[PDB]
Order: sequence, then C-alpha cells, then structure tokens
Amino acid sequence: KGKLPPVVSSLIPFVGSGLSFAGGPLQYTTDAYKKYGDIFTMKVFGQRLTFLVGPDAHVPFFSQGDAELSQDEPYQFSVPIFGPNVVYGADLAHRNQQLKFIAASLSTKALQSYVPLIVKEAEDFFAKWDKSGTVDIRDALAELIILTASRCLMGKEIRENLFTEVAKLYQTLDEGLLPISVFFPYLPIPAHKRRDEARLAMVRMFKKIIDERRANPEVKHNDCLQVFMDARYRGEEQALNDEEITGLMIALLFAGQHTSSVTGSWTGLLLFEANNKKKFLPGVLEEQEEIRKEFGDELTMEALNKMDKLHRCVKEALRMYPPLLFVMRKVIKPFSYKDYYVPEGDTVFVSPALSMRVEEVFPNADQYNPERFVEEDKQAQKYRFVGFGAGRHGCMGENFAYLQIKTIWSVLLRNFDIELVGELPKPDYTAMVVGPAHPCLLRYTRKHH
Ligand code: HEM
Ligand SMILES: Clc1ccccc1C(c1ccccc1)(c1ccccc1)n1ccnc1
Repeated sequence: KGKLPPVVSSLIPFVGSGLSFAGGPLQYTTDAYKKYGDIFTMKVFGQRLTFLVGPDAHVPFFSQGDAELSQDEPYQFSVPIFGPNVVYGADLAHRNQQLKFIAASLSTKALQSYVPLIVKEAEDFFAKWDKSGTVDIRDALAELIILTASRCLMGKEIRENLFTEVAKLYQTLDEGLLPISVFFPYLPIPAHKRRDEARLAMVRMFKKIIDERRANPEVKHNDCLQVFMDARYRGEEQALNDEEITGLMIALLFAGQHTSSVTGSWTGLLLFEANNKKKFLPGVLEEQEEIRKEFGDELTMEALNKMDKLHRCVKEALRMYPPLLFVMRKVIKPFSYKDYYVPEGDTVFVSPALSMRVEEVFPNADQYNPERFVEEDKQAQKYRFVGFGAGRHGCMGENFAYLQIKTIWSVLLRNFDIELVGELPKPDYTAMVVGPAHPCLLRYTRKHH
C-alpha cells in the first residue's frame, strides 16, 4: 500500500454502490466527486472502481501504455458484437496492427477523398426536405451518418445495392447491446442470439463483396474496406480474413452511430436555442459567407478546415454532452497519483462528461460558450478537454467526425433558416447511446436554395 483513495460509502452489503450507480451513473459519480474529490473508489460485489476527475487526475490514465493499463477486461462487451480476433478481442501484437490499419483508413490523406462522398450524401439528403416543415434532428442525422458511413467505410456496392439490409443487420446489433450485455456479454438471451446471428449474416454479406473485388483485380475502390483488404500483418503474408474485416467495419459503423450522430445533433440543438442563437450564430453565418467568397459554393476539406467558429460550436456540444460517459482500464502495474496508490486489479474510470464540467478547468462549464476554446486552445496543460480521449488510444475518428458534423451543419446553415422547437432537450444519461432525449425537434424554414 501507500494510501488507498477514499472508498465511496454505501450501507448495502455485497452490492454496495451498484443499485445506486446503475440508474444515476453521471449523477452518482458527480456526487462522489463533491464528497471525495479528485480520486475515489466504488466497491460493487468486491470490485474496486477507481475514478479520476480533472487534468491532474487524468495523467496516470492517458500516459501509461498497454503493459501498465489494459483495455480488454472493461471493453469485453465489444467482442461478440465485432467478432473473434477483432480489436479488443485480439492479442496485442495483432490488435495494435489493426489499430494501425484503422488509422490509415481515417488519415487526412484518406479523409480528403471521402469529403466529396460525405458532402454529396449530405446534400442529396437535405435536398429531399420540403420548402418548410419540422424534423427530429437526431433521427435525421442518425439516418444520414449511417448512410454516408455505409459508403465511406463499406464501399459503393454496399451503399447502392445493400444499404437497408445493412441498416437492418446493424439495428439488430445495437439491439443486442443492453445494460445486461456489458455485464454478461454471452448470456444466452434472444437479443444476443439475434445479434450473434446478425454478425454472422454481415460476415456472409461482406464475403460476397471481397470475392467480387478479387475477381476484378484492377478496379480501384475508395473506402476503408479497400485499406483493410490490402492490410498485411507484419512478417506474415497472412493478410486479414473476412470475419476480421467485418468486425472492423462493424466497429467503425458503431462509432459513427453511437457518437457522431449524437454530438452532431447537439451542435445544432444548442446553436439554434434562442439565447445561443442571439449570440453565436451571426459569427458563424459571417464565417460561412467569408468562406464562400474564397472557395465558392463547394465544400472541400480545405474549406471545411477553415470553419473555426463552427468547429468550436461542435467542440462545445462535445464538451457539454459528450456521447461516451466513461472510458476505462483494468490496472496491471500499480501506480501513484498524489499521496495515493492505485493497486493491480482495480478498474479505473475517467468521465469525459464530468471532467469537462469542472469549474477550475472550464469556467462557467454549465454555459454554452463555443468561443471559450479560443484561449483554451492556447493553454499548456495536457488533458483538460477529453471528449476524444488521449494518449496511445485517443480517438482515431476525431477528424472524420468534425468533418462529417461540419459538412452537415454547413449544408444546413446555408440552405435553411433553423429554429429550435420547444425548449432544449435533456440528455439521456441512463440510456445505451447517451444522446439528447426525444423529441429532438427543429423547425425548418428554407431560403432560396
Ligand atoms: C463525437 C464523436 C466521437 C467521440 C466523442 C469519440 C470518442 C472516443 C474516445 C473517448 C475514445 C477513447 C476510448 C478509450 O479510451 O479507449 C475513442 C476511441 C476511438 N474512436 Fe472515437 N469518438 C468519436 C467518433 C469516432 C468515429 C466516427 C470513429 C471511426 C469511424 C472513431 C474511432 C475510434 C477508434 C478506432 C478508437 C480507438 C482508440 C484505440 O484503442 O486505439 N471514433 N473515441
Ligand atoms: Cl468499444 C469503445 C469503448 C470505449 C470508448 C469507445 C468505443 C468505441 C470503439 C469503436 C471502434 C473501435 C473501437 C472502439 C465504440 C464501439 C462500439 C460501440 C460503442 C463505442 N467508439 C465509439 C466512438 N469512438 C470509439
């Protein structure tokens, strides 16, 4: 020992926190921070869960690598969803390579030639609205992101032919992921048997396409799938098999939908809220106008990357309502932070939500102020904002996401007047995909296309 961080109280034998933590996750971890500060521990059926709040506290979590902090135990729910030997079900030698291949397929070189695809989809999608009306922005953006992701991740075969079949197989997999599924990933309920069956179907679907492509050698494709098909395990001629390629597909597909789709929605919902509109919208519209002068009606990456004021509106919707509540590692080598000592065996927690609501980090943290990031971007200290994580395993889609969300909102900002229906949605912290609560409504008054 050295000094163990404060165990959070509870009078209920054996379960301890558990019942209070599940149902109230953000609220309970938040009250723990006020009671026990920076770093604290929850016992639930004798599992120590140590929590880290604020930049000083994050440093043990994001600095250490794989032989000091492991991802496999607390991300085991992913394994039957993605498949055997995929990502967190893969041995570190095999995993980090796959993670390298994922990085290639979402690199700035790859993302340049995805932007046209991203833009076209966004544009064809929003064309098909009326002169006027009212949508659920969450639903709408959810539809579009899977649709473009279908093309960018999976290819155009899958896009033009097989989309609604894929959108079906996916809906199953998100339906085989319940609270219960994170605790017992292979529990033989029906939802998991649908899921297990779906995943096996999606493998067979991608079998069709890879056979096709290898029988037509020279025809070039521009998608993630093509990168994965040409990925090769170091030393080994080996080369990924079909079951593995789908897993990565399924993994990235999931990413789009569990996160891009919800901050996507948040950005708009927050921007077009009437006090947040009266202050931060004009600045964004003048930004579009000044970008249109330099580049024209076209959206290219070059244009999108200059959209700094909008970029911030996205980054602030991520600061306030980040889609993933916890990131997690089981501790291998023990470690120290302040006077305290975290021992081998504990699962350590960081809460993007909570750490980004800390006053001494973000002054006025309950307020929407995108332009807080003008000075924040200059700050020296690592790990203040954590929406996309950090370190050896920070997000690899952060560019892709900012791109896709900006595309959506540029295309929307330009072609429509938008207004928030009713008052701002509450967040759904106690749900599987932590979004805004329906009805997430926007009235659209079009203007002059
Ligand atoms: C607003 C949207 C998103 C947010 C907030 C987000 C957030 C994060 C966070 C916090 C992590 C770290 C997980 C950890 O600590 O182990 C992460 C990892 C990752 N994200 Fe995202 N993400 C987003 C969108 C995407 C998209 C669209 C993709 C891919 C298409 C993607 C791919 C990944 C990958 C591959 C990792 C793994 C890092 C690793 O283990 O090497 N993400 N993301
Ligand atoms: Cl599986 C996981 C655990 C913790 C945080 C994020 C993710 C997740 C992911 C996606 C693809 C490859 C590895 C991990 C993920 C996958 C499936 C369902 C939810 C989260 N993710 C979401 C957004 N960015 C990353």
